[PDB]
Amino acid sequence: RFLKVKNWETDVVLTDTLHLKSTLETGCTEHICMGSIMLPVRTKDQLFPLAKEFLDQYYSSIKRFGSKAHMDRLEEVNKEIESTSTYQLKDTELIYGAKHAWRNASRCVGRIQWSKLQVFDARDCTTAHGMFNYICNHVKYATNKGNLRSAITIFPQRTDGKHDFRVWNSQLIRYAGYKQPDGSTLGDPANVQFTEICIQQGWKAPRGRFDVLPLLLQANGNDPELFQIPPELVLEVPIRHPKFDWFKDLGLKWYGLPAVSNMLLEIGGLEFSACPFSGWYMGTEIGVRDYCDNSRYNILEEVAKKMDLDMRKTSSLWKDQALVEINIAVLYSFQSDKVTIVDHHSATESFIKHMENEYRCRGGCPADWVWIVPPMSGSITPVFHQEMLNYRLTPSFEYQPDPWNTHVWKG
Amino acid sequence: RFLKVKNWETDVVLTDTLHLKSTLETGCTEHICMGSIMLPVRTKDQLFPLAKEFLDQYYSSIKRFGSKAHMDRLEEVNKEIESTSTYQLKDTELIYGAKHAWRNASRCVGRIQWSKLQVFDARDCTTAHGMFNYICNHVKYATNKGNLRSAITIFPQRTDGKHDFRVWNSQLIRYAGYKQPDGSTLGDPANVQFTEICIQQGWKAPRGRFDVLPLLLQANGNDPELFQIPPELVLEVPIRHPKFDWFKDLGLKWYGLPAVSNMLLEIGGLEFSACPFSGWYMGTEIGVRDYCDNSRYNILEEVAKKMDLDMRKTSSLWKDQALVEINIAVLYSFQSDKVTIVDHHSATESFIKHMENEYRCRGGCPADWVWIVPPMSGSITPVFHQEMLNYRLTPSFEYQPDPWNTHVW
Ligand code: HEM
Ligand code: HEM
Ligand SMILES: Cc1cc(N)nc2cc(-c3cccc(CN)c3)ccc12
Ligand SMILES: Cc1cc(N)nc2cc(-c3cccc(CN)c3)ccc12
Ligand SMILES: C[C@H](O)[C@H](O)[C@H]1CNc2nc(N)[nH]c(=O)c2N1
Ligand SMILES: C[C@H](O)[C@H](O)[C@H]1CNc2nc(N)[nH]c(=O)c2N1
Ligand SMILES: [Zn+2]
Repeated sequence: RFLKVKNWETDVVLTDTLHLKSTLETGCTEHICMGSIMLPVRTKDQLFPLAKEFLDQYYSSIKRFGSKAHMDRLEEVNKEIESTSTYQLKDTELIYGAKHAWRNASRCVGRIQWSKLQVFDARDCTTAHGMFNYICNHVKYATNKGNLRSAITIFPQRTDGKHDFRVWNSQLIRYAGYKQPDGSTLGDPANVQFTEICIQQGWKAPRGRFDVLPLLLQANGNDPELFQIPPELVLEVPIRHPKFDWFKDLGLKWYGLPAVSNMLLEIGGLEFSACPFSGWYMGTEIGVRDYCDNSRYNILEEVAKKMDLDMRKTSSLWKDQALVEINIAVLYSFQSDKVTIVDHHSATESFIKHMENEYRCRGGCPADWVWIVPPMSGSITPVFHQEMLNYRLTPSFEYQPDPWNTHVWKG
Repeated sequence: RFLKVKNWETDVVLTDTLHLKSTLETGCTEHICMGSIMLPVRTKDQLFPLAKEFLDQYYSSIKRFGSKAHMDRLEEVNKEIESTSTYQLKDTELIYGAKHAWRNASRCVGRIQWSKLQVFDARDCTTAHGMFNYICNHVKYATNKGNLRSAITIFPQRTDGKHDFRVWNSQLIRYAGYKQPDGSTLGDPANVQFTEICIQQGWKAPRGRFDVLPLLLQANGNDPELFQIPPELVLEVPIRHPKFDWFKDLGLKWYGLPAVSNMLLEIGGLEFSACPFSGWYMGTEIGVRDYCDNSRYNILEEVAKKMDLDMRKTSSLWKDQALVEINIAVLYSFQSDKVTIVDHHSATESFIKHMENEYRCRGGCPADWVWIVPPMSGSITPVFHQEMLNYRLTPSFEYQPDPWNTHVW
């Protein structure tokens, strides 16, 4: 069965046959759309079908479907599952898996780059210290002195769920958030809960507005451990504005490497609960959400005041004005420092091309409009007028609960 | 299955039970979300359950559920259907139905005003001339000298689909769009085809940029007829900037009255194919969309030019910067001329409050995040961080094929 999408700006129509390869669920029914809901111990019984399905895909990609290489591998994985109740991925399989997880990530506007992922196999890792080492090397390789490279580091898969590897940080690099007694927050309000855990685990907090958080790392289901990323490895960019000289004086800076570390990579039924991945920022991620969200740094007012804007009535659109300037600054700062960044116009344009290419050579592209459209200036980017189909494919990146809610403490 | 929705900016959690009443379908499945798809004659037997459902909710709303009055009406409507193969709404049911179609319009951010709708019963209308009269009265009432008032005018219901009443215009008031020989487009590009149908029907185009289109009204499924709205009933706002003097020299204005006229209102199974309805603009509808969309006025570049912005790279965000100025101007102009308008911050804030109210007194509120989020400055408006459930309630407004595709000419 065919399914069609239309770009209402360009009248381009595309046909999705790939959605038929969709196994998982969306959360939607024929009577309800959960399209804007943020978030809507595995046995051998259901594992070999998930395995066979991955392997069939894999050997399809390398044009070896039904080959003896394919059949032997199936057999090999089978016997390993019925015997060991799990199985191991070959290096080739793991690399394929990681890339396609990204390719399948329907909420990711940056997926034009998916084929060029640097996959670091950390499956031999056994301790937090070993995790720390793998992560430093990720950060150094990915950062590349400001010339960012996509990378992911994959730690051992979950086994009985009692011996999980986890990076407790939501991102490898993020700034601390401190709740002051007076209710105000110093630092990043997003990170207050995690900051408190760190401090409790014995982190000595400098208590500044831009303190890089320590890595909190859990190996083999053991209590997590604190590590300080070496500062020379953390590339940061002071934020200034090209026309507004007082902007530097707001004292803002941001780190260069977006590296997400709390999601779960699923490949052929295997769950990799620690799998930090990194790319480079779209400017609005910092300038709109990080700085201007009401529940974050919320410097909109500060910027608006220094712009001497009419902050009395909202109909002056002073919020809108300040927001644009702040995003102008983020881009400007990053570009001046030769630190890789992409603006939301370039990135949405790229994604549209990616998406078309994907419909043509893959039969579709899962995409979550709610998430793909930029958090500012939506309709003047080309994805706003673009119809999209959302559906779940595997391999995939999944959400998982914060470890401090599920972890059994050793002591 | 008594679903929850979280606001991630406030942690407010609302419990939706209203969705379980939903009748129609979303277009989604467990395997695919179609939440970003623009667009996913009844028998004797289809019609009566539809009627009963409507009447049940009507008599529940007036706290006379299961009453003599209720049962009588149910009986009365039932009999009228069995014999006449349709039925007629009581005035009181007509008003309720209309008000609730707007209430249930999941894509509408302006629904906090839903119960203050002025309903105009035009079910006695028989001709296009009559339609023109009803529509002129609607426009004059709704406009109210700049102090806009919500209204709907309801023309006779469908019968056998051969005698449909239809307003061929998408909106009562819209600027013409002309295809220049050199290639591009003069006026309003969205209105290019309709502008031609009008000419192709005998309209004499002034071929200016802001030519108010004529009405093309169709009564009882006859050939449609051209009528010109008296210019004095069409309130327009000249667009100037509070800061930039050169702005007025762009020569821009917009009309005050948004009045959508191509949708179908469904109540208790009956189909009102002609039901123009109107309120007042959210600023972005004009400034973000009507002015700056590529397939529209696309004046962005021109504005940015006069602003002397670096239009060389996208990363200067000149489009964004200009976009914001244009929208400051629209609001400034409308407010200056005392023509009702709401900014996208105010309206979204109102909608959250409306959501609050609906979960509290109704148990929920169907909403389409994709359309409720304003086309600019999304995440700094409160609806962005607001989870919303989308489902189809009735009575409702629905899309319908453009008449020229259908009409037996
Ligand atoms: C290299 C340039 C990249 C850019 C510019 C980019 C951009 C983005 C943006 C803007 C979002 C929306 C998140 C938000 O706004 O809060 C997103 C989501 C996401 N990205 Fe990408 N990304 C890039 C690379 C990657 C890589 C390398 C991976 C993994 C290998 C990845 C995986 C994901 C996933 C899984 C999500 C959504 C998570 C979910 O489903 O909730 N991205 N990306
Ligand atoms: C009074 C002030 C009102 C405001 C500010 C308002 C605002 C809006 C906006 C911004 C949209 C998005 C459409 C677009 O962006 O092109 C919309 C859609 C819509 N409006 Fe409202 N509106 C108002 C009154 C009304 C009234 C009086 C009705 C009918 C009685 C109505 C019915 C609808 C419907 C049915 C849709 C979407 C149709 C669909 O579901 O596809 N609105 N409105
Ligand atoms: C790799 C990469 C690059 C980039 N530029 N942005 C990203 C954003 C996410 C993300 C996913 C879900 C929720 C959130 C909320 N902070 C962020 C994941 C990976 C990303
Ligand atoms: C009454 C009212 C006031 C207002 N301010 N905006 C409105 C927008 C629509 C609308 C609905 C679907 C599609 C489109 C695209 N032309 C527009 C309908 C009624 C409206
Ligand atoms: C493709 C997409 O669904 C389409 O452009 C929609 C998206 N959201 C919208 N939202 C509003 N308010 N108005 C619109 O016309 C649209 N267009
Ligand atoms: C409630 C809503 O689903 C939530 O705020 C989503 C909406 N769309 C988003 N889109 C992006 N890119 N990033 C986000 O964090 C969100 N948040
Ligand atoms: Zn859906």
